[PDB]
Amino acid sequence: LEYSELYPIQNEYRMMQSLDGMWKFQFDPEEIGKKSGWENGLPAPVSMPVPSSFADFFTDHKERDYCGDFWYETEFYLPAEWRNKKIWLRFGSITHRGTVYCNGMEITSHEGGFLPVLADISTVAKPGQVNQVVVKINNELNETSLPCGATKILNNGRKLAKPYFDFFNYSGLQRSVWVIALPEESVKDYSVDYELCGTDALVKYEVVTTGEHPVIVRLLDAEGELVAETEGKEGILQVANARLWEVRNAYLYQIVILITDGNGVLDEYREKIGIRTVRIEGTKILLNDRPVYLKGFGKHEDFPILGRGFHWGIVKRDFECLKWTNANCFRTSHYPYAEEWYQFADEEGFLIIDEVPAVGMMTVPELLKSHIADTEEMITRDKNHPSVIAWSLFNEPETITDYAYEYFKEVFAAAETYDFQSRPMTGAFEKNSKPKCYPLCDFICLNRYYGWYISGGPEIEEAEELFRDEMDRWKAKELNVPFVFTEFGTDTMAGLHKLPSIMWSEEYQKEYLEMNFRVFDSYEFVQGELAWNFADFQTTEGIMRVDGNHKGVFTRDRQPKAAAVVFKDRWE
Amino acid sequence: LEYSELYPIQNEYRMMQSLDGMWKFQFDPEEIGKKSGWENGLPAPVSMPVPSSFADFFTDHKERDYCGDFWYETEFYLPAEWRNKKIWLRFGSITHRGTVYCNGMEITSHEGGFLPVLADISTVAKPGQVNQVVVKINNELNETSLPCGATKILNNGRKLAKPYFDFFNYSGLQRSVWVIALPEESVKDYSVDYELCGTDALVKYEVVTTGEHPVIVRLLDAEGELVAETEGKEGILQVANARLWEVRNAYLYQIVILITDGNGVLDEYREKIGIRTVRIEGTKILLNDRPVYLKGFGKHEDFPILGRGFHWGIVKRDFECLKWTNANCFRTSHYPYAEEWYQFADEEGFLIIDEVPAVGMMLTVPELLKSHIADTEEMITRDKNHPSVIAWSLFNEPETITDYAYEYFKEVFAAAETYDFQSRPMTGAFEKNSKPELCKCYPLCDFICLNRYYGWYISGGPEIEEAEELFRDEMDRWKAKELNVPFVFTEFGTDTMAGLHKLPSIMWSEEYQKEYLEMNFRVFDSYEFVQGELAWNFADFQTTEGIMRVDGNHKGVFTRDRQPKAAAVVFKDRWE
Ligand SMILES: O=C(O)[C@H]1O[C@@H](O)[C@H](O)[C@@H](O)[C@@H]1O
Ligand SMILES: O=C(O)[C@H]1O[C@@H](O)[C@H](O)[C@@H](O)[C@@H]1O
Repeated sequence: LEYSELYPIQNEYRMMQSLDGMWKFQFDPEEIGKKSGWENGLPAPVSMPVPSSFADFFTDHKERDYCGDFWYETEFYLPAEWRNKKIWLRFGSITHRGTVYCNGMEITSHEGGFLPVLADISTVAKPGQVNQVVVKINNELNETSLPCGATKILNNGRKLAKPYFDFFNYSGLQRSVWVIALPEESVKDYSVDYELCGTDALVKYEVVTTGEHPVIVRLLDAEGELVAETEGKEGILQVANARLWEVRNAYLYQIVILITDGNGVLDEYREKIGIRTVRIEGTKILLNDRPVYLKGFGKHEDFPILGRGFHWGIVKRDFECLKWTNANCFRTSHYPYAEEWYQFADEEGFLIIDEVPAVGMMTVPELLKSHIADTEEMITRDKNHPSVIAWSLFNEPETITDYAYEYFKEVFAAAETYDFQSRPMTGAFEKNSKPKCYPLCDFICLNRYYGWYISGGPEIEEAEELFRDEMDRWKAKELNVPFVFTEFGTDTMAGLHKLPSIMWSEEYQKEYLEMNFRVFDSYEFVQGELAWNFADFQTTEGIMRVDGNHKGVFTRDRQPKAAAVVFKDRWE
Repeated sequence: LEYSELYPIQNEYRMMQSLDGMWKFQFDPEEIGKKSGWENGLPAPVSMPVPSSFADFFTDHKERDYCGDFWYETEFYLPAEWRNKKIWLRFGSITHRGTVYCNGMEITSHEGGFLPVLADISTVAKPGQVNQVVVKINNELNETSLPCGATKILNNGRKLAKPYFDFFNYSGLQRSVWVIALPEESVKDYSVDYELCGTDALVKYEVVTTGEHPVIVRLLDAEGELVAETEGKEGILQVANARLWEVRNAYLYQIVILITDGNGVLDEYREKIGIRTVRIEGTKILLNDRPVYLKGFGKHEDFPILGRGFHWGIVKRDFECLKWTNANCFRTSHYPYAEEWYQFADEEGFLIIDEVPAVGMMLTVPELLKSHIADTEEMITRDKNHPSVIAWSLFNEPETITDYAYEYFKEVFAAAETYDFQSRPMTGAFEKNSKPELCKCYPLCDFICLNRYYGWYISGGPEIEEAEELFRDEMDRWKAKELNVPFVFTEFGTDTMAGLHKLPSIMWSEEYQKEYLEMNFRVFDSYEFVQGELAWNFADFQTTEGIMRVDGNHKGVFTRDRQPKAAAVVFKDRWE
């Protein structure tokens, strides 16, 4: 990559300044902004919070449902002391695609709405003055970028997003924005990989910098004491009596990467990491050489009013709820999340399956290029989190064809080359993939709705029989790999009670889950269960979605339905 | 004040760095933190978002309901270039009271949970190094600080807050936190006041600095063009063809205050202001010499999970809802809000009644008065230069029928008048016990605000026809007093459970909310001196648990998520 994915920090060498707050904002239905000079300032803006999705602020349909080009602007004072630094704008994300301008000059463009965008403004920045940033954003969906969909044009020219996926097309500047300053020679990337040797551990590393000066790498324990030190852009740190990062029992070391010259340090990057190994062995998922059974949820970045807007408060509430259920895992369905989710998982000892936005899939070569780019960016961003134990490279694509296999072979090969740890890779399969892609997977993830979309309600005993039929077929294949159910659930309206239960009632959600557990527990090779979904979340409106998706175990406001205690008791 | 209330800005002379994020946090039930070195770092912290209220993150009762001492900590890197500046920690608020430590040193303490706390760390700050801030906070309620209440001790030593007010005792670091650097001689305060002269306007000003060097004051229009310039710490800016700040049609100039040192500048402060006048004339409220009728709501700082935690997203949604109802006003019931609420009201042309947290007051009175006056001074000093702020509310439903009460509020109002350069209208909200011929305090008020619940707490439901008669009987009594002042209803409403429908209506149904409002409007419109209506409440909000509160207060016209009940349209159509 032509930029660093490293999370920004502040020290003697690196500065950061938050651009979060109220930005200027303007819709551009006629696509006239660039030919009207909007990159020099918006002519009739309204105010827009950053970070946030723009949609749910407005009180009118057309602004909520806006699809097309729209623009952000803000101004910021740059300290004079940032002169002679490399100065970058860093967006947590820009959803879905955009072009970044600074002081009227085009800096960079990015396609993909759920990973950082870095814009080098070194040559146009004005230290000791007010500076301007303007972003042209587009939120249309197509079949050559992720996540896939279409754009419908109403007769009057108005655009409407048509997702091929079951979540609302939130967009805008949904994550934090910084302006940062780096030394002229800086740490650009690093990778760690772990080996356990009795009570000791090895931390294998590589460092990439923007120069040729020597690198020193130090490892500090949780109290800031030096436990290992070596020299070179590649090396091994030896840790005596290592304190391993364990499930729901984290321990974090701090890696410190220094660039030096003859007169001292040029750059210092530091980050918390956790010493842990992940391996698949037969039908077992091994964490630090011991089997672990995954227990948890698919989530979303979704909250009232803010949409997918990042807030630490949502992180905190959601993790308190996760711990209360006795969960140990979540999947970032269906896109990489804000970096802070992973930082916090590291602290709390949660396991993450990190998922690229490969949802709604079927121009194929262009789509593959986008898919691989998102994969590279995700892995480069997230590889050094101890919480990230697996990559999910798709959710319910087509998989019953020869070509599809060639496509995913390239995606998996790309993931392998970018992950220094070569950790387990997978993807979630829909039922259409009836018992050549699953061999690419290190473990198999199944999304199943036996008892909801298949033989629901009065037919639930038939659903159980059908479910067992399918699992008996998988069993007979004797693949000797772990199976994880990455989705299962029922739409459930809080307060809808019925005796006997009906589809959509709280009681049915409980009975459905009990049935699924009976099936899961009947097969040795099942090694995880992630319920769909942690919480009710927004979707496109329609005849099958009653104010979004209600398969949450929690409400959107993060309160438990009856079924929540079912998970709590089972996972205890 | 021993510090500046001015909102922090960043330029060549002033620096700022946000401390918002995940802080360290620890409860201190045994009150041993200061005995055990916690001011140098918490021994077993958990993570806590800032800004936010702490209560609603947890999944257990005892942490949610925690009452007593609790601590926050974070670390930050201070740029070497800040050396020998005046360096301050600035908390949007610390709820309710607290002591700020920096690098192990006690810096300042503050009582009052809804206004900025400034801590001067100039002598202990470590430029070019990592620094530590630790805050000891307490959220107990008592009768010598605002808002008033009690603290109950359960059998086992556990404390429980017992408010004398109808909102949940949210607390913590609920607003943004900054570390800032100021020049050694700086602009500490300024005040503006306006006079309209035909098509022109005068901006009268005063500037307070921490030194004796010359001051220059400039006014820029919305395009940044210079329209006026004057010299001195006191003066008048003459604005030709002034573009007035109008209700729901804002225009903002930028005031620029410079301290100069002959061949250079020592400090610069800039802030957006709006040229507007507000007066009471007979029974009318005049904005820029024209009558305005107030239309809107009492609000709260309240939102799912975040509690009172500040977020621009809540501001944006709430103002879009306000505009959709055709409102022009809200009251900051029952405490000053985060500064950003006023900044945005300035931009959107909304009128604000700014309210000090004087609720629950019904030998400790002398201390209470001191606290009340202090909060009043801080509120007015912080908020006076917002064009949106057109009135101060100095109480909500205290005792008012005794002579002691009159003497108490005389001193509060006198303090408020001393601190407001504009001498804009001062008021307070009266509950019904302050009967027309019993009340002693209304003469202090520039206009009178009434909270009334005829049709809810009095003769509700089947008796609503009686409620209306009782309401007219009281207003007839006020009318006969011929006070020649405007009356504003600052509260009226019914608890309403979204989705509860009944024909015929019942108390708590959406239909009854509509009928109650219609009855109230008929009464309002029968009296010429009524000059405003602020409904209680904009949105459902959290309260203490109890048999009278079904997951908080449901008198919202909007749900807590910010979606309209049936009655929202009633307001929209009437206020159009
Ligand atoms: O229909 C559903 O609830 C779900 O169906 C699954 O196939 C998708 O993976 C998921 O994102 C949907 O929300
Ligand atoms: O009972 C109520 O709903 C309200 O009563 C009024 O007296 C209070 O001023 C207000 O804060 C309460 O919420």
